[PDB]
Amino acid sequence: MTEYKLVVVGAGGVGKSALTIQLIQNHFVDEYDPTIEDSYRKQVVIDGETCLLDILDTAGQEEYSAMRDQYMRTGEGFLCVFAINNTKSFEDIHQYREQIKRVKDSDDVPMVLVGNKCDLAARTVESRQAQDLARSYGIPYIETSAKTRQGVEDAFYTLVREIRQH
Ligand SMILES: Nc1nc2c(ncn2[C@@H]2O[C@H](COP(=O)(O)OP(=O)(O)NP(=O)(O)O)[C@@H](O)[C@H]2O)c(=O)[nH]1
Ligand SMILES: [Ca+2]
Ligand SMILES: [Ca+2]
Ligand SMILES: [Mg+2]
Ligand SMILES: [Mg+2]
Repeated sequence: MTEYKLVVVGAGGVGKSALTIQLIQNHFVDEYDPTIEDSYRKQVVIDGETCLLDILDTAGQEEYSAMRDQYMRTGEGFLCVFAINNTKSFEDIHQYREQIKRVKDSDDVPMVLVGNKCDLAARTVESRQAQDLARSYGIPYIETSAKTRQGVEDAFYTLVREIRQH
């Protein structure tokens, strides 16, 4: 019936769960409960097509990342998330993309680079820097706030649109 399997990856605390929950459930999770591996499913219309989104929300914490690779293996597209006030999370993106390519055994995997927490003012990653990283990967860069919902739908729907280009 047209199902897209989306996987959200990135460092601990960047807002993977908050983004996914904002998308699927329309509220902001203020507290920080580290994730192991969670999944969500939602039927949505995207560009006139009724489809099923299966979204896997993965662990960013090393301690909780036990079998992440096995969950990533099934994904059709990946949201690579960093936080714009967390320079290390941005620098980590390289490692997530490499892990994705490893598990998919391919150098051509649909992805979108996401800079989250754009509502926050302690920015240490400038838009241009992230744009350049995404350009080097040949993927879109989109900024989001799980708190205000800005860009949230756009990031996930953009990933669906990347998968359709595959
Ligand atoms: N201001 C603001 N806070 C955010 C945003 N997204 C997430 N947060 C906050 O950041 C914290 C971590 O969010 P969370 O979604 O749990 O991060 P995670 O990437 O899923 N963590 P983990 O990898 O451990 O599962 C929470 O306190 C959450 O409210 C955002 O866009 N803006
Ligand atoms: Ca809340
Ligand atoms: Ca492999
Ligand atoms: Mg989480
Ligand atoms: Mg700088």
